[PDB]
Amino acid sequence: ALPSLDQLLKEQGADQTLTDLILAILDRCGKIASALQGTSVDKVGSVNEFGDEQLTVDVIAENLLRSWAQSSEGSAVRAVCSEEDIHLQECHKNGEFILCWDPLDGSSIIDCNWAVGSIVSIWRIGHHGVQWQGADTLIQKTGRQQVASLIVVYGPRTTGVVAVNVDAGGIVKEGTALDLEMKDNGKFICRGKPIIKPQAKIFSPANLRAAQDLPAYKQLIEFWMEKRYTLRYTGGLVPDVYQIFVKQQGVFCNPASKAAPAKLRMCFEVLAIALVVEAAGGRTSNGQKSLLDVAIEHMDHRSALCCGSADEIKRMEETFAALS
Amino acid sequence: LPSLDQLLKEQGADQTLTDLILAILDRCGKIASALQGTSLTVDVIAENLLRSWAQSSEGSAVRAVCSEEDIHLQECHKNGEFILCWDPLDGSSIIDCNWAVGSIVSIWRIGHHGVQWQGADTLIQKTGRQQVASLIVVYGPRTTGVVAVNVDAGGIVKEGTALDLEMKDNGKFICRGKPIIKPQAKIFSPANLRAAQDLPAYKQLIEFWMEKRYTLRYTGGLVPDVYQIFVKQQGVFCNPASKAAPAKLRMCFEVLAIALVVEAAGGRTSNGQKSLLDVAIEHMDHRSALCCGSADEIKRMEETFAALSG
Repeated sequence: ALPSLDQLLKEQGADQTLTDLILAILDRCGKIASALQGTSVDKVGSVNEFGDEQLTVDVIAENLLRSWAQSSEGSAVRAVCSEEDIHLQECHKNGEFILCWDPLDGSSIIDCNWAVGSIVSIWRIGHHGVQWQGADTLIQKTGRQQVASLIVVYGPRTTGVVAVNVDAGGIVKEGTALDLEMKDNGKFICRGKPIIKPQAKIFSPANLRAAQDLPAYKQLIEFWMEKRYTLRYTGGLVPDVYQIFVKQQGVFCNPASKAAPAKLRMCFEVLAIALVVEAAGGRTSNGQKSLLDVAIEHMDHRSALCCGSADEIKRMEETFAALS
Repeated sequence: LPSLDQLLKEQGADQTLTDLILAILDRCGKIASALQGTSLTVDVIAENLLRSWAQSSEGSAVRAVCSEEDIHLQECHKNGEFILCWDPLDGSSIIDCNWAVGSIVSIWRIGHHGVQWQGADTLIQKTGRQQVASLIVVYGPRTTGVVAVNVDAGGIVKEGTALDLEMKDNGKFICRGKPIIKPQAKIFSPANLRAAQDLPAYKQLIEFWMEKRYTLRYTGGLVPDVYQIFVKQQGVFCNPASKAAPAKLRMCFEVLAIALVVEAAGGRTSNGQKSLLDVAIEHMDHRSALCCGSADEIKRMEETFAALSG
């Protein structure tokens, strides 16, 4: 859409305060894009929970977002937390927003120079029943209580998706997700409003090993191959779901099995993704319900996530129910 | 740290080949910029950057060129030495998704490895062992690549001579290491997956990789899909041919260049029966299966394709 991103966000119901916050966050993501382009792969000397060597770029990315939140330019931010420190850290006593982010997602593929990304979940005190309660402010909240979310993909260019959720009843309307592109001067524009079609041609099977002790997942994967669906799976969560918006079709799956439990984080990855997906008319599921309606049990809460084309999310639930 | 100029010379390149590689890499730098500041489509912009350079006085060392867009060998400079065959911008089905994409360049040299100028048919019946060099470039958050030089008599590629590259100031690259692809793999990257549906051996190999919990990494972009093998120093990429899903990868523009860099890093390559460096070019549009990476998985693939042939 040719109108400015500022105008489009306001048309989606964001006030100037939320609009400015989103634009400021995107600007920090633009700075992460620059850091990635000029920083070599240099190990810090410590592996993450998956065993992936953390790089200097991960710390730089975290610091770019955290330093901004703590600065006077981030005065609207009450508190933040991240995958590297999951506990709320106060930034500004009079700020309104709580931010939960994954500063640089794709630790197993960043060295390969594959596309990676960032994820930001945005909550607002006094909105959707979210009141400041210190450290446990987000406990028992659901994704439907976020006021906005966004993902940013760092590839040959910088792109992303953002959605606003300001309806008092939490109604998320199809066609409210905004596809973004950063101009090389750092300014973001909106290229369109993606609508994820109910039918899919692409499949993206994450946590593939779970199929070995989860028959339903093994059978869905076999089915997708038998029907000649196109395989597209980079191992980076943000790029793997961003493709669904661009192609306006596709299914991403990351189910949980006894042997291969869910590793995706509710607060730093899943809830943000669920909002942008459902704003584009896609469906999400943990096998039972939408990821906008699953309460946060703890800040480290992990969850399965399947998302994308409605018919495939339904096929997944039906197949998991039938087998068995 | 040693310059790329120094490193290329260490691998056997003379100043002329060194300068050619640096010029090609510089043009790839400009393709990186085109991708960063553009939305003519970028694949057309990339083709034009390489073509215009080759045709200019700056490209005087280039005798002739051809590409995916125009596979016919076209003479640029009568006194040039090199023949270039390139894939300007590869990854058409994923570029819109802002996923990593790449370029591939195969380099031949008149008077070297028995390649003499024969006009349009200069490369007919030539094999990949007759290339003097090749390179791949990956456009992602950074711009990286791999280059190998093949200047020893007989064209028998030495392990540990591939140079992993990273761009700093636009168009200028440094070497980030000399990858050695281990014989054992953890990652599998199954291209042309639909071929498995009428190629039992491929289906069974994929099932095996899944059952043994190999890690799936498959972007759909040829260049990034093979580049990971160099970075991780392990992995297997497969793009086989079946009757219903034939080989689409082009020998002259994709396959031979990749085969040289992989073998220079100690990996193996195969079309199901032999190295892609030993398959004669039958036609400029010649297509071929390509499997490459960790030696043990290439061995597994060849043995399975034989046993489960149907």
